[PDB]
Amino acid sequence: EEEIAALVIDNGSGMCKAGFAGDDAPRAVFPSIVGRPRHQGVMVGMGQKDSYVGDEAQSKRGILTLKYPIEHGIVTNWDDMEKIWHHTFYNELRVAPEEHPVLLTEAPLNPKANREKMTQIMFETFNTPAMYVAIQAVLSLYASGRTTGIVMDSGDGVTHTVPIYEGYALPHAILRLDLAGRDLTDYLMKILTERGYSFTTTAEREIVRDIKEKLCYVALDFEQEMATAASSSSLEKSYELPDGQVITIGNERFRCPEALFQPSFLGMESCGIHETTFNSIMKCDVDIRKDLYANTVLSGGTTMYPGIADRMQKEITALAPSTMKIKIIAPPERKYSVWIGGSILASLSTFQQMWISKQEYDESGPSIVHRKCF
Amino acid sequence: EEEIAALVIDNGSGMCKAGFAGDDAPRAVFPSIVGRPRHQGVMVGMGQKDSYVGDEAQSKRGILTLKYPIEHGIVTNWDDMEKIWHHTFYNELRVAPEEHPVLLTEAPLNPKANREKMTQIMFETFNTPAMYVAIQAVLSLYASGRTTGIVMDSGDGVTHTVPIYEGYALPHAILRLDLAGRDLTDYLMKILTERGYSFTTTAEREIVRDIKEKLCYVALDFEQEMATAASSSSLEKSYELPDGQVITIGNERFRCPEALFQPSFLGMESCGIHETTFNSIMKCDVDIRKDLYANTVLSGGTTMYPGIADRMQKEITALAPSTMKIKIIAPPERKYSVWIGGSILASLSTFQQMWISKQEYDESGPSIVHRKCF
Amino acid sequence: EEEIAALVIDNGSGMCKAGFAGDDAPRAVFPSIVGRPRHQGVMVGMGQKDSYVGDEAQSKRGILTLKYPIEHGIVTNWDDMEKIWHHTFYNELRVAPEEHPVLLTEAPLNPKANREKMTQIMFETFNTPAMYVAIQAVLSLYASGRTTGIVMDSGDGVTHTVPIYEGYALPHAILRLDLAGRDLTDYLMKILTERGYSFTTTAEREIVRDIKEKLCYVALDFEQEMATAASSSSLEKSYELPDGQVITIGNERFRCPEALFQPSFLGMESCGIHETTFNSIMKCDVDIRKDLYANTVLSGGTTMYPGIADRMQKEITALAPSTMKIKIIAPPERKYSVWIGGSILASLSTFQQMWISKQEYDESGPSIVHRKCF
Ligand SMILES: Nc1ncnc2c1ncn2[C@@H]1O[C@H](COP(=O)(O)OP(=O)(O)O)[C@@H](O)[C@H]1O
Ligand SMILES: Nc1ncnc2c1ncn2[C@@H]1O[C@H](COP(=O)(O)OP(=O)(O)O)[C@@H](O)[C@H]1O
Ligand SMILES: Nc1ncnc2c1ncn2[C@@H]1O[C@H](COP(=O)(O)OP(=O)(O)O)[C@@H](O)[C@H]1O
Ligand SMILES: [Mg+2]
Ligand SMILES: [Mg+2]
Ligand SMILES: [Mg+2]
Repeated sequence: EEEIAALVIDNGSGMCKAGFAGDDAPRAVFPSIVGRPRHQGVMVGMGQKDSYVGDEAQSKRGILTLKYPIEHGIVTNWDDMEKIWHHTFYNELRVAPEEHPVLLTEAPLNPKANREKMTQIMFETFNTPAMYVAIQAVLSLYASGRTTGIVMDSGDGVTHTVPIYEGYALPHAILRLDLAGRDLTDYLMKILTERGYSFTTTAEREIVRDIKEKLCYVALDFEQEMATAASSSSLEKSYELPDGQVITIGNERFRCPEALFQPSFLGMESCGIHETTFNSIMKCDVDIRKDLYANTVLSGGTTMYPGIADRMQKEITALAPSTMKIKIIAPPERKYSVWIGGSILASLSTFQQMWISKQEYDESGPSIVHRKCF
Repeated sequence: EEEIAALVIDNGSGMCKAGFAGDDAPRAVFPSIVGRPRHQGVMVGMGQKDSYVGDEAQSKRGILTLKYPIEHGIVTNWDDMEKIWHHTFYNELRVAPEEHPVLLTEAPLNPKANREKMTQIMFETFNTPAMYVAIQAVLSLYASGRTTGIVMDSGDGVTHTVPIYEGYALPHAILRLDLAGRDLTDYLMKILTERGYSFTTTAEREIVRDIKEKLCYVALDFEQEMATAASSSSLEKSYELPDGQVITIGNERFRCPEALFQPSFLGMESCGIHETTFNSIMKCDVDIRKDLYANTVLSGGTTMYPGIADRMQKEITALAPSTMKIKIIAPPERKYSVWIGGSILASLSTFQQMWISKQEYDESGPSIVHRKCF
Repeated sequence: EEEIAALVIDNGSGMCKAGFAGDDAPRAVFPSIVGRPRHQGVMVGMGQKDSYVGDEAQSKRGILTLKYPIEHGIVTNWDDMEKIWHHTFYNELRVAPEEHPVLLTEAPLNPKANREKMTQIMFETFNTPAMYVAIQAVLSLYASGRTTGIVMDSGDGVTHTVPIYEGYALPHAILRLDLAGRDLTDYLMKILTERGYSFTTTAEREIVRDIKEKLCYVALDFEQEMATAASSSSLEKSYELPDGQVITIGNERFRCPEALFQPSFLGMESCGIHETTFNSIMKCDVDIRKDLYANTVLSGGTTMYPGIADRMQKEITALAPSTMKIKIIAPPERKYSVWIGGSILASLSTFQQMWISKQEYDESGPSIVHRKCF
């Protein structure tokens, strides 16, 4: 075949988004979880299967304890990650990685060890001709088809912010904020408890993740919505648990995402996301700011909440000079923006020379990741 | 021969159900009773036979006092148990236990001593190559051919409840309730006495056991049926005693099994069986409950009463979320479910390595029962 | 009189600890139990007394079914709670609550409804000039006379963990773990059953509570002590039941409290208490940790077991940086720490303005609990 295709994998914590480069959507997207049988089984002709990976784990949740191998964009446990990748290639895609160059995503400002060790695995686990490790934000910017913008990247892992102008990139200006979907989830299960509902275990932690993925939304003004919580009508929603129990969540709903804008709720000093965006833009040269204000791109799973764009717009506009208009461009399909970006990058002809080649690695070692790529 | 066959014995109190592993029904099933001649005989060329075991005792009831060696899943008297096993092997099956591995059932949450001492006997009474001691509920779940369910196991011994999901098993969730066929019998002979019929002795205690095994049934609503007892037509039934006396039992019929649902009748606080099932399910992880509500399996002799399934369905449905449908799967042939399960387990190839070997016992002692098996 | 005194009540589940503020020990401490006559009485000139409350119930146990009105720091049944309070004021203290401000304790992360409804009662049941509802852990910290520490609060209700620095308090860092004395009791009665002793009913459930309150102790290494259970000498203890029966409990003794450190025994994923302490401390700012490691305060009834402090010390030290010394301060008289703390708080002059006044409640409603107090 010509070009051999190429493989693309986005692993921020939470989800693996994988598929062939050269396609508009990934084939396989499943949770990055390694569940292990915590309870000793007593039958015969079970499994045994030491552990389960991917949406298999979601299916068989109750038995397993689930461990997310990636936290804050850092891989805690490598064998687990390897297992997840194994599952992606063999269980879903059904590819021999020897037959494809593979692109990995990775978060900014992230420890060297992850990049280096990541590459070490790809070469000395799944024998592969070539690979590349790329910054998440840039990829989403490509996916949006814009050359310039400040990409607000918040996955389940961590939140990141990379201003870009006319390609280029500003290292000093790049900002990385420790908040995530996962931290919102931890907050949310906390806030439920004041209602009586107690979710103590990893299994049901994912149930609240599911709740947040739909029920929660961001206030266009927090205090107003909280005021109107007095007369509860629309702000309460019934949710059905798999157990059959019913949950009813009022104001607690929208204050969950509020945390992004008020990390004091979580107890961290680190400024809210909008202020971090200012922190990034303000670090940039005076000249370019005009378009960064106007070209803010949101990406990642934890920007999905309804109404986030609007709130960011209102806050940024409030803070900034009203001399210039602040457009925020947040597409739907943002969740997959990183992966799409990866697809487009591996599809690019010129890119086909920038790969880290197996050969190059074998001569020069794992450390070469930083040398060559950003 | 290949595989040597294998032997299976279910001893919850009341009945020994024994036969070859690898068959759909046991060969021998007889009451676990050791009758002793209480009255001194005066002839010559009698017996003497110090005692009788098995349905022999049933045949010659009047003379004997019967002693059930097992109470509440605990063996009161070991020599008696040994005698019963003796009878099973030599009198019915006609096997040398040296030539067969033997599987025993045993109830959950049961004293260690019973398992340990059980094994001690099997090795140092009937010399046997290998043996295993297995939980009653699991076996019935196998017999039902389902991988998941909450098995309500009530024999004559005691009642037990073990939720199982996808194999696995939840120790904390396992529930054991002190009610049984035998307690119903004791209640029943009490309740007859208000009608005039007085059954004071072990002999006729078994007569009432027999009555209960047919005449009694469970109300689909207790109070309604008791109300309709005013106009007695169908609720009375004539029963014939072996004496030739006739008994006529009305409302007293169905309130006997009612006890399972209202142990206040018996004077115990311990919740009714349906509530115990909820106690089990509620102990389990939120995720799996959906299928446990739907997969409740009834086993054991004292689930045989007509209408039990329906009542359990109505009560559980009433208590639970009506968001999810509560199927109860109670097969006919449930009585033998444990033994069938044993047959299927010993038939399994892989199981053939999990046996407790004679050798292993000889090195490691009797205590190894818990170490190896559940 | 000057200052009017003030009243203090600690209701975690299990025990009501009440007395006058301004004294070093409470006057009345009795079990929070509402026993009801389950068996219909037949004499004349009984009672009748629909139910019994407090150590009255302990005295007349056999007849009654006992219901603990508080579970997991949540009041299940309000009328019952009201009855208990009734008993405290009128039966023991002999006070008119109109003549005293009353302080109530309450657990962290606890449902709003409990605080709100609690206040609703205090104003509109026992007419009272003022009241306050206060977090359990803080009170114990006061009682210990330290300004800073991480208070490990485990009562019979639930276990809680609140780090405090120089006063202040860290909401995100506060942890609440569902284990308790009551869960240990449930575990314990389970574990006895393997020895033959079967305790099926609420009455004798309290007998095992009593056993645990003395016989049980925590291993300084679990596996070592369990190993030494082979040669049983000191690890067995005779206990006398009220029935006159004698119980003899070996290794089963110390594995009961082991559960706090290995909740897998109970079947919960939720980490052990020491790990929860780390979970709390790790959530806190890097700066303060040094003193939190050194200032851990244990409170509540279910820290009473001999050897808990030592085990916590060994585990925390093992997990933490050995760069800094980990003192754990666990006073004897810890059981009453919450109540003492309450005494000291109501004794404080400045506190006398922070009360929730009857007047304020009447204008503003019950919801004001959260508005004013923590
Ligand atoms: N539909 C949704 N609405 C709101 N939040 C969502 C939704 N889907 C996912 N999330 C949140 O975003 C997270 C997924 O982020 P993801 O894009 O997988 O990050 P990454 O690409 O870095 O792995 C989830 O864990 C969840 O908290
Ligand atoms: N046909 C029947 N109808 C109703 N109840 C029955 C019937 N047969 C047996 N029982 C009750 O169930 C008991 C038998 O239980 P069994 O299955 O032998 O328990 P286990 O398997 O634990 O020994 C009897 O003692 C009797 O009380
Ligand atoms: N002397 C003791 N030794 C060991 N455990 C005890 C002792 N006394 C009480 N306990 C355990 O602690 C519980 C009492 O906790 P308590 O302090 O009343 O909690 P709270 O203050 O939240 O009500 C009892 O139910 C028992 O399990
Ligand atoms: Mg991402
Ligand atoms: Mg049985
Ligand atoms: Mg307490």
